[PDB]
Amino acid sequence: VLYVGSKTKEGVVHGVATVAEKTKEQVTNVGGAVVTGVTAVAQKTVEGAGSIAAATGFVKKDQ
Amino acid sequence: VLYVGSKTKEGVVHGVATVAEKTKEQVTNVGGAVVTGVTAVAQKTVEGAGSIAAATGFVKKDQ
Amino acid sequence: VLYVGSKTKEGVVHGVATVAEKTKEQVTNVGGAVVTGVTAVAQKTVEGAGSIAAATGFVKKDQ
Amino acid sequence: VLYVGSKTKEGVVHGVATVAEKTKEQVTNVGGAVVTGVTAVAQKTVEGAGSIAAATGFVKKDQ
Amino acid sequence: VLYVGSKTKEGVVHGVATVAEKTKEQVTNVGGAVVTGVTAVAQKTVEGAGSIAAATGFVKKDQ
Amino acid sequence: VLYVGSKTKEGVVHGVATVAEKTKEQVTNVGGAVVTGVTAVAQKTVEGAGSIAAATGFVKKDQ
Amino acid sequence: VLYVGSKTKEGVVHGVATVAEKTKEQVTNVGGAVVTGVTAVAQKTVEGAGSIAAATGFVKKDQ
Amino acid sequence: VLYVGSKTKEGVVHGVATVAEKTKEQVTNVGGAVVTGVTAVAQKTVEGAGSIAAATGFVKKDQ
Amino acid sequence: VLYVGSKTKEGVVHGVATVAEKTKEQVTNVGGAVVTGVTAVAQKTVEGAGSIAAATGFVKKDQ
Amino acid sequence: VLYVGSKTKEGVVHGVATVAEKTKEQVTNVGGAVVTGVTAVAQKTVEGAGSIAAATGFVKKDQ
Amino acid sequence: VLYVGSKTKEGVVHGVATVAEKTKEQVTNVGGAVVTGVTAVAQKTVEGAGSIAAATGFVKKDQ
Amino acid sequence: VLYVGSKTKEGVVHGVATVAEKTKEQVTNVGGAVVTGVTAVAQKTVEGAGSIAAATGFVKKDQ
Repeated sequence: VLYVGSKTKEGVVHGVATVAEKTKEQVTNVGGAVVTGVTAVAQKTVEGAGSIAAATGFVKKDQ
Repeated sequence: VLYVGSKTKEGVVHGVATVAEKTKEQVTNVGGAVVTGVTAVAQKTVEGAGSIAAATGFVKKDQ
Repeated sequence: VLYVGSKTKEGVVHGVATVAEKTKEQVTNVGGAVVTGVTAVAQKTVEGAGSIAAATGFVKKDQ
Repeated sequence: VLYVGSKTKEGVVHGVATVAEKTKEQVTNVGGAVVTGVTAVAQKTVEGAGSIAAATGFVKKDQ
Repeated sequence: VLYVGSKTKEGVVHGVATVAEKTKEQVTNVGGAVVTGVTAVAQKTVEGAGSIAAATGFVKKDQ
Repeated sequence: VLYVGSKTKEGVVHGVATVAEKTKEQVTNVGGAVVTGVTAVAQKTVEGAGSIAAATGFVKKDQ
Repeated sequence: VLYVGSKTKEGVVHGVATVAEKTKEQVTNVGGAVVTGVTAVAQKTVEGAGSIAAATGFVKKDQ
Repeated sequence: VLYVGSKTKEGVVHGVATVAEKTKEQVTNVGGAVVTGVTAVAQKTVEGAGSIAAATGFVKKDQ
Repeated sequence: VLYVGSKTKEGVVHGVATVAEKTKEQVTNVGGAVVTGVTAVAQKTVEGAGSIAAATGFVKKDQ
Repeated sequence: VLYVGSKTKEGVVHGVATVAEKTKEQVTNVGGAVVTGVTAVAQKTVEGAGSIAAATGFVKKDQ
Repeated sequence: VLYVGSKTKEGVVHGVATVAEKTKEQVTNVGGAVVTGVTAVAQKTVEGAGSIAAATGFVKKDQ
Repeated sequence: VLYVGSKTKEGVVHGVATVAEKTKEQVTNVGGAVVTGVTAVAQKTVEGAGSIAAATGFVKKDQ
């Protein structure tokens, strides 16, 4: 009768409606990174890092 | 009868309606990183970092 | 009667409706990386990193 | 009566409807990597990294 | 009565409907790698890495 | 009455309907690798890496 | 160049989002007529009568 | 160049999102007529009568 | 160049998303007529009457 | 160049997504007539009457 | 160059996705007539009457 | 160059996806007539009446 995990609900998306009417959508980049329009996204992570809609232009490194 | 996790609900999105009417949407970048329009996004993270809509132009490093 | 995992529901997406009417969608990049429009995406990760809609333009490395 | 895994439901997508009416969709890149439009994607990972909609333009390495 | 795996359901996609009406879809790249339109994709991975819709333009290596 | 694997269901896709009406679909690349349109794909992997819809343009190696 | 009907837009509903969270909805009548909850309703009528959400309990007639 | 019907748009519904979460919905009538919950309804009528969500309990007639 | 019907769009429904999560829906009537939940309904009528969601309990007639 | 019917679009439904999760749906009537849940219904009628979701309990007639 | 029927599109349904998850659906009537769940229905009628989802319990007649 | 029927498209259904997961569906009537679940139905009628999903319990007649 310990009930450590008796009911959990974590990282959950439910019941989403979405309408997008777009007469002209233009995404043109140079040298860069564009993220457009994610919907109903739901992750869980135990012991780690999570970047859902991430966008980097440059990543460098030295000694 | 300890009930450590008797009911949890954490990091949850539910019941979302969204309408977007866009006659012209133009996203044109150079050298950079644009994040546009995330919806109904729900993560959980145990022992880590989470940047949902992140955008960097430059990341460098030295000794 | 320990009930360690009596009921879990984690990293779940359910019940999503999506309508997209797009008369012209143009994604033309040079040198870069564009992520467009993910929907109803749900992962779980134990001991690791998860970037769902990630986009990088440059990744470098030195000593 | 330990019930370690009595009921789990993790990394699950269910009940998704999607309509996309696109009169013209043009994705033309040079040198780069474009990810367009994933839907109803659901992974699980034990001890590893998962990038669902990832896109890189350049990956380098040195000593 | 240990019940280690009494009921699990993990990495599952069920009940997806998708309609795509596309009068003209053109994907022409040079030097690069484009991923378009995956649907109802569901993997599981024990002790490994899984990138479902991944796209790289360049992968290099040095000493 | 140990029940280590009493019921598992992992990496499963079931109940998918998909309609695609495409008046003109043109995928012409040079030097690169395009993945278009996978549907109802479900793998499992014990002790290994799985990239379902992967696409690389260049893979190199040095000492 | 008369332009009798150059542009009309009449009886039009567009761009509506609605969320209803109802823990208990009970409609029990005797002898009568209940109309509950219409949304995004738009008619036009030339030479006639239109009652959109109408409800009558009794209608009689004599000589 | 008379342009009697150059552009008309009449009796039109477009771009509607609706979410309804109802834990218990009970409609039990005797002798009567209940209309519940119409959505995105759009008619046109030339020379006639239109009652979209109508509900009558009794209709009688005499000489 | 008369253009009597140059462009008409009348009685049209387009772009509707709807999510209904109902844990218990009970409709039990005696002697009567219940209409529940129509969606995305669009008629046109030239020279006649149109009742889309109509419900009558009794209809009588005499001399 | 009269153009009586140059472009008409009338009585049309297009682009509808619908998700219904119903744990228990019970419709039990006596003596009556229940209409439940029509979706994406679109008729046209020239010189006549159209009742799309109609429901009557009693219809009588005399001299 | 009269163009009486140059382009018509009337009574048309196109692009519909529908998901219905129903754990228990019970329709038990006595003496009556129940219509449940029509989808993507589109008729045209010239000189006549059309009742798509109609339901009557009693129809009588006298002199 | 009269073009009476230059292009017509009337009474047409195209591009429909439908998923129905039903753990228990029970339709048991006495004395009556139940219509359940028609999909993608499209008729045309010139000079006549069309009732697509019709259901009557009793039809009588007198002098």
